[PDB]
Amino acid sequence: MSTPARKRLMRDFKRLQQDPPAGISGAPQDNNIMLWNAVIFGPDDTPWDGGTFKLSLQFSEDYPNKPPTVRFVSRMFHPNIYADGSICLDILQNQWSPIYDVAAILTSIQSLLCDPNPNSPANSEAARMYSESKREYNRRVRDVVEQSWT
Repeated sequence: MSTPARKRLMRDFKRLQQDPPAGISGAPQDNNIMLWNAVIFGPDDTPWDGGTFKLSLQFSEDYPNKPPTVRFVSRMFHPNIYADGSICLDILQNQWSPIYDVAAILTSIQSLLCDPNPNSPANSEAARMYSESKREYNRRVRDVVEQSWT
C-alpha cells in the first residue's frame, strides 16, 4: 500500500540513491520507511575533514508538509547543534518548504558544519570559541572527528 507521505518518502529514497551528494549516504530501516539513518562525511579541506557523522531522520504521516525530526547520533561540538544532537537549522524549523527533499536536507546540514551561523547559539560554548580563537575551536572540532571514528 501507499500513503501520501510513504509515496513521497519512496521517491526521496530513489533520488538520494541515484544522484548522491558527495560524502552523504542515507537509508530507512527495511522495517520502517518512516525512520531513517544517514552518514555525513566532514567535507574535504575543512577542520571537519575525515569525520564520519551519524544521523537519524524521523518522518511523520504529514510529510512533506511537515519536516523530519533530524538529530545527530554521534557527539558534536558546533555553534548550531544543541547538546542532545538536535539542529538549530533554518529550513528544518521556520523555513521548511515541501519542495525540499531528504537529499537537500542532508546537503544543508553538511554545509552548515563548516559554515555556522553565530546568530543562532544552540551551543554557547562553541559559539564563543568559534568567533574568539579559531585555534581552540579547530582543536575541539578535531575531537568529535576522532571519536566519531569509534
